[PDB]
Amino acid sequence: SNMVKIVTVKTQAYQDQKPGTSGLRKRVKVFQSSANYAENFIQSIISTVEPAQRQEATLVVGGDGRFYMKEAIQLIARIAAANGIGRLVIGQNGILSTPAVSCIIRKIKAIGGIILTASHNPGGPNGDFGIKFNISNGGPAPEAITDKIFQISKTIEEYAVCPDLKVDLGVLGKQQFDLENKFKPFTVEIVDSVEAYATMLRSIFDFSALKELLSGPNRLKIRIDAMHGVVGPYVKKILCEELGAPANSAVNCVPLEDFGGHHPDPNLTYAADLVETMKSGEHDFGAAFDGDGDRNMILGKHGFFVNPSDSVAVIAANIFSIPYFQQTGVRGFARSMPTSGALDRVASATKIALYETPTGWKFFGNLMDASKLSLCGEESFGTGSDHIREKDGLWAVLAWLSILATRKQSVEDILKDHWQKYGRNFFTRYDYEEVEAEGANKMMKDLEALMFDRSFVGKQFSANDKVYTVEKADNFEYSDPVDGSISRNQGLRLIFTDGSRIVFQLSGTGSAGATIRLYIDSYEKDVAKINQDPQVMLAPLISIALKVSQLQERTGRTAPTVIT
Ligand SMILES: [Mg+2]
Repeated sequence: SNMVKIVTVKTQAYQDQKPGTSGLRKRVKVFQSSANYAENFIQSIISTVEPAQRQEATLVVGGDGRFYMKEAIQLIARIAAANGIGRLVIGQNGILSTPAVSCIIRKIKAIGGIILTASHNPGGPNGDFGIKFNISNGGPAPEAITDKIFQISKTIEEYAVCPDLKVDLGVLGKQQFDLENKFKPFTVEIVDSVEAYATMLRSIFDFSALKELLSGPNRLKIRIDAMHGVVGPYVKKILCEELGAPANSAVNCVPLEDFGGHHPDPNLTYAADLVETMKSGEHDFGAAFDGDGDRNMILGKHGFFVNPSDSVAVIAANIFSIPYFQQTGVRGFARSMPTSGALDRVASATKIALYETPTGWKFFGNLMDASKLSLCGEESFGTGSDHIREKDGLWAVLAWLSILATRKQSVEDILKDHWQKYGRNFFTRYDYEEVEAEGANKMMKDLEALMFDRSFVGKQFSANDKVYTVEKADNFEYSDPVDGSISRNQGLRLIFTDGSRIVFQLSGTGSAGATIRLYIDSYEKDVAKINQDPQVMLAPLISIALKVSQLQERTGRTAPTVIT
């Protein structure tokens, strides 16, 4: 029935529904086995909306397809309706990529959106589930709002719900629900999952150029792996149906509730199938996305790996191959501090501002909203532009395809030319996982004290054959030029006179300990060095980093858990 009663349900608050910067993430079993866990959190989000503004408000709702998503969406509809939210816009089958949500919020001027995703984390009956809140600029809810949600969730005693309301998520169009003893209806609009996002890309890129690139016998041959996650139908409808790439181009492009039993996390080992396909030499270009579509990995012929720090620098260096930037101009470049300095070389040469921010969306969003930021990158497979207010993996792929079309060179030849022009920033990230937090903190504090001494700047480190000289050493701090906030203790930086850096970060302590992240950025300009093996060229600075930090002595680790 489309005539439904509003009911108040007494509930018991939980104490741990703290939404963080990427949403509340708990095991699926937690959501299923804890009474009113989901309901409490959804009500807490909706209670941040002024009652007077609810009727004219729209919330965009969708997710990455993982197990439990549709049940969660039904809960959101039932609770939003009962709370006087006038309208929901929901992707068909509940499916919306995180970039598509950002796109739709900004296009229709919604007050925000609720995204059902835990991004790269596994899904399924034994997997993870996540609930993310975005606000009216299409971006993540900032700390002041997530703080309020948390506060509400810890003392909630009741929520409002229409228990009999049920949305058909499979059929396009407007469904209206008349609420008992409420004058105005509740409206749900089911939209095609891809349409608005594709229409946005169709304006950003030259689809005629891309169709020519991707179709015919002389076509660029691509393999695009959605990793069984949300971007699948976007690949099929945009790259295959509209742009004419053959259907076999679309890899793992049917969304699965368990992401096929694997982590939808794009890197060389979680996307090993794509890497092996690329190794055969048949395809010119490959790419992988994470579960909600805001991260991307870029591959060339034979499985040549474009590391994400280089990827954003290449896009910057060929940015006017993309029609969007021909019209906006380039307002600025940015990277998170641990990302390699490759982008900086391009920005310096082209005389464009480079903003080096702490890790976190808010810093990019602030600069984009100031019209100071066109292109951003993170070493963790993140690339974006100010076209929306989330990173966007498929966008980054179409950027690469636009560049390939104008340059008429292989991926690898473009990188080789880039390194020859700008020098090469060899780059790796070492993750030491589940380390004992007390020894790891001791490592960091002892190293910070070493770096703070007056004599540390100017110290020399040898390989030997080569001398690295400390130019600067600190614990990174950032004063945000838009919101005035000061972010402190954002990472230990060893900055060397030759353009190289070592960066140490220590994560928060989880149930199994903390993660030490060690970033090595070694700059080389010599033609005899820029095409050598990266782990060989990085080995001297890796040795210096392990020696100065005494990491093995403090943690007992002789090797990182993961190398990227
Ligand atoms: Mg993601």
